[PDB]
This record gives sequence, C-alpha cells and structure tokens, in this order.
Amino acid sequence: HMRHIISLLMENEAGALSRVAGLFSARGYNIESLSVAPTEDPTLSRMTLVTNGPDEIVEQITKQLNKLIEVVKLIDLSSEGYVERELMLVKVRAVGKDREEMKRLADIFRGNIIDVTNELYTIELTGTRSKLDGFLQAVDCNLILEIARTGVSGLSRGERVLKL
Amino acid sequence: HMRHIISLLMENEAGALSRVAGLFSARGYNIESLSVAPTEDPTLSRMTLVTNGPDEIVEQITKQLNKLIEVVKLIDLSSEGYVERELMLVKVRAVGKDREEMKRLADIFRGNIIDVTNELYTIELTGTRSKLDGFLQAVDCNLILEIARTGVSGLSRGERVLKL
Ligand SMILES: [Ca+2]
Ligand SMILES: [Ca+2]
Repeated sequence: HMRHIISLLMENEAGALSRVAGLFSARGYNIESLSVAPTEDPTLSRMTLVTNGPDEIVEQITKQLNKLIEVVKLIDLSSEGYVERELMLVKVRAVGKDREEMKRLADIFRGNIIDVTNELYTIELTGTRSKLDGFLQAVDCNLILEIARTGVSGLSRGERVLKL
Repeated sequence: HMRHIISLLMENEAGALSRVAGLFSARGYNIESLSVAPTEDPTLSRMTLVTNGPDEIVEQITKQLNKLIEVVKLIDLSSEGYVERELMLVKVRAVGKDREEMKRLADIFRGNIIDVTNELYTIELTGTRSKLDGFLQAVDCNLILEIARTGVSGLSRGERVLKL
C-alpha cells in the first residue's frame, strides 16, 4: 500500500479527464491527488497522478490506462530518478501571539504570506510532499481556516523525458 | 465570454472527480487545468478548475454541480477577491552561454533550479498564471524539453472560506 506517482501525456480534449477519472472510479482505485495542465504542445496535457496500492494493483491501473486512446505515453515516475514539487495555500487564523508564531512557521518553511488582515494570513508553500506535510504537522489544526493544495507535479531526473 | 476559476470542496471519491469533470465534458467544454488534493478535512478534497465559456453556461454547470451530494460547496473564485498561484517544472536544454542565460531567467522570475547536469536544468517556478506564462514567453521553445505544470490553487481573499 505505497505511493506511486503516475505521469502521463494525454489529448487536451473534452472528456479526456472524465474518462481517466471514470476508469479509477469504476473499480474503486484510489486517487490521492491529481494535477493536469497543457504542455509546450497545446494538443497534449501532462497529468501527474498519485495513487496508493500494492504493486499488482498499480500495474493493472497502468495496464488499463495505456489502453485508453487519449493516453499517449505513461510512466510510473516513481520507478526511476525524479523530482517532485507541490504548491499549497494555507489560510490561518492569526491573532495575538499566534501572529508571531505563524510568521515564524512561514519563515522556517520558506513560505510567503500572500494575503493579510488583522486576524488572518494566507501562506504560500512549495516543496516536496514531506516538507508540506511537515508544515501541516507543525501548525495547530484549530488555526487552519482552509487549504488549497495543488497536488504533485513531477519530472524524471536528467535526460529522461515522457514524450520520447 | 471568458476565463473562470471554479473552486469545489468535495468527497475524495474517484469520479466524483469524473462526475464533476463530466458536466463540463457534457456541454463539450474543455477543462484547461485542474488540481485536486486532500484538505485538513481528511475526507474532503479541494479542487480548483480553470475553464472557458459564457457566464450563464458555467452558471448552468454550477447549478448542476451544487446538486451533487459529493460536492459540499462551490464558488466561482473570480466573482470575489482571490489569490491564486500555480507551480511549474520546466526542463531546459542548457549548454554553453545558455547556462548563464537560463540561470538569469530563473533568477529574474524567482524560480529555483532543482535538477542540473552539464547539459540541462529543471527550473521550478511558482506564481500567478501570467507570471508563468511570461516565463514561457521568455524562453526560445527549442530549449524547452518538457514541462509539468499544476494549474491553479486558489482561495478567496480575507475571511471568505468555502467550507463556510
Ligand atoms: Ca493509449
Ligand atoms: Ca451538494
């Protein structure tokens, strides 16, 4: 039951994504998080999807995904060197001494405050999964007003590219 | 008309995604970018989605969308003050004088190199849509080896929050 980061190229067209999400849904496959946006080439979008399972489940999801005509290339990004980043926006209640505390946490995690009132901050964070998770462990939950978190975006290390 | 950024707070069921994605697909409308990931509410995910069509029509989907039990709340983020950021990973061919040149761009856009060889950089860039777009506008496209870009993560400004 471990994390695989699936990376795929697909037809930037209507239904493309609803069909990819439908394939998971039909069979109750987990989607932890999902990023998709156009590439260099506007006919093709790049999707980064994170799923949680034993290998034999992932290999079957991977088998089924390749079968879709709108899925063009596909790699388990996790099976080779890669880099990943996520972006997160955390809106936090920040009054009295918690104003200093929230500012210290932002600086420690190298985030930036991008919205501010007398009683709140919106903090922008970028990093690996664990950095962003470490931020959330470190903040008191009762302070969090809401969170918007982009889901992982990754690339293979070095010369390896998905389109080739 | 135009560009719309829709935030939804929903169940993390696969395709609850597909079902949301479907209602844009249903009308023949392309989802340009999309992000969905866990929130503090372990059972709930936040999804931002950027799309293109006429206000009344989006408002059609809006309604259709609200009536899904899987959807807790939604707003059209543009209808009120908001902050938005995307993240992007851009792998570039960086040989000779382009090494100095590609590093300068990174610096000017305030991005970070997170993968480097003799012949390439992968640059991480975080910002508004127009900033990332402007970075892409600045690089000769024969230098871009691949891009993985997340699409928006957005929140209302100030005390406005979606779960409320
Ligand atoms: Ca295929
Ligand atoms: Ca509802």
